[PDB]
Amino acid sequence: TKKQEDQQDQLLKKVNTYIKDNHLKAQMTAKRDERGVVLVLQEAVLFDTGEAKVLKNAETLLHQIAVLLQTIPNDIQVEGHTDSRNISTYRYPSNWELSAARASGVIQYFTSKEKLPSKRFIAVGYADTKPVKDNKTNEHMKENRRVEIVIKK
Amino acid sequence: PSDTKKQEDQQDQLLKKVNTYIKDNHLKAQMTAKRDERGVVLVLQEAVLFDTGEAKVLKNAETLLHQIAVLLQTIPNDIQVEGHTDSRNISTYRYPSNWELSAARASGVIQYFTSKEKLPSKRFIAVGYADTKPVKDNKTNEHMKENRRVEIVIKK
Repeated sequence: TKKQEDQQDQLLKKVNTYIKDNHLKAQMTAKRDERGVVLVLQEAVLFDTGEAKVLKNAETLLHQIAVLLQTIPNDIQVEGHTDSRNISTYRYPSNWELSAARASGVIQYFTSKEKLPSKRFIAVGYADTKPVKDNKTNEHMKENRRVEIVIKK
Repeated sequence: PSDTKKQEDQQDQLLKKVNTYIKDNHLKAQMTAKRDERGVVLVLQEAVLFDTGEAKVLKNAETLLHQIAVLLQTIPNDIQVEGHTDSRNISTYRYPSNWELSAARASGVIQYFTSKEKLPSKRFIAVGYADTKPVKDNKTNEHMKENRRVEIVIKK
């Protein structure tokens, strides 16, 4: 356990150096928690509101993330999170479906376009069950709309 | 030493209760149960829940899902619903890939549980595995059929 704090710090340092070197600080942030090292991407850099298709302009960002993931062996868990708003549609009848569609759409890009191996990935949808703070203000809901790319321990 | 055995014995009792529930309610043709390192797992082949390539829960399945919700109501565990496909690459306009179909199927089950059966949202996690976790492999049509499934994981 004492040596796995060192390797988690090494990885977080490597990810933060990659973000610096590639000038990605406005598009993503990285952190460390019990899951491992986590890249957080706000909804606006990947999708339109209430949609789960990866925007053409997000492809460069996901490519740069793929380049990083290609150099490490860890399994990758992509989590989708929504705010608590009801923006239901025919394609996404609830936040469960929307959050799971966003996670799986990111993974579809990583595996089908960037050719990272499917076996490294798990798609996870949390709907609105894991807010950053809450959904009591517009700013709090906006930060709840995110994808988290978890570089698993 | 007795702690490993204690936890494993408790998991044995949980699986026994689930199997007895399946038996007593005459559900053997629709679902099976097993356990592994994740916990105790209910397995539902896709045809008891969905039509082919779709993630809309069938009206037929509402009775089965209600009986499962009654079971889930009696235990406190977190519930992880996993969607699985076989390895055959099919797309569609709404589900461009097995990743999206598998996650939409897990999501659709949870949405039924939380909207229609009123189980609390915070108990659930939706998981999509595409074809990465076969029951055994994809070497035969019958193995591919059993791979198209939803697993409801009663987490440890």
